[PDB]
Amino acid sequence: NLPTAQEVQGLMARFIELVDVGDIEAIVQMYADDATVEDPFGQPPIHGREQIAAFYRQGLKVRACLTGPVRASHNGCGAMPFRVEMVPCALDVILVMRFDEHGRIQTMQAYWSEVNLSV
Amino acid sequence: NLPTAQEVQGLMARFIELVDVGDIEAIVQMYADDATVEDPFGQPPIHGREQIAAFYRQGLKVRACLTGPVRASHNGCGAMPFRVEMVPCALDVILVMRFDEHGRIQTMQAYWSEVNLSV
Repeated sequence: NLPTAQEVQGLMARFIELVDVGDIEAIVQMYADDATVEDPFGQPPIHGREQIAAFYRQGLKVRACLTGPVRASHNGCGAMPFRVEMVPCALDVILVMRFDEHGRIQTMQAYWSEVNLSV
Repeated sequence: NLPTAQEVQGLMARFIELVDVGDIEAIVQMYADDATVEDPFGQPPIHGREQIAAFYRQGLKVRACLTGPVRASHNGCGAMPFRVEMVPCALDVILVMRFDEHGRIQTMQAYWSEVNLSV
């Protein structure tokens, strides 16, 4: 059901793993069929697995890793810091995710902008 | 006015500084007079400087520091990872803040729970 704190840490860390290897399909499957995503938060929310899949396929020679432990709540929520290394540029990002009673991402917000870009 | 990305990084980092030295008053002043706070996110939102002041005075022998750079958006939003060290326990936390046109925290959400506790 709704992921407990420990379960959030697990799903979210796994997410970074998926993004890291670039397994698009596995990514999309982690999301609820109608999940929404704002990455970067504020411009603009995409909806559903088809658009999410297009988004990730669009983004993924890319590597990502946790730069801190996953922070989790008890109401199916979580946040985590991580970094993606593309091109020789690097991007620090923090994601906030809300899971549903099925353990799948309902919403995800990515926080970052040029100020978190390096190279 | 509304803090630009760079300005968010500055205000938020400063916030950690304030929490670190324990300057309660300075903390409260960073918040808007009617700001709300959920720390930990989900149990339950407090409102206004009087309650916020009581909250911080309640929480603050305490030290805190950034464990990663501040992630900022362009719509007055931001998130940052940090750690607080009390008792010999440690707590990893991620905060998300929204600032107003006056550069003061309108809302703040703290993400963490026992799973982020150490000692």
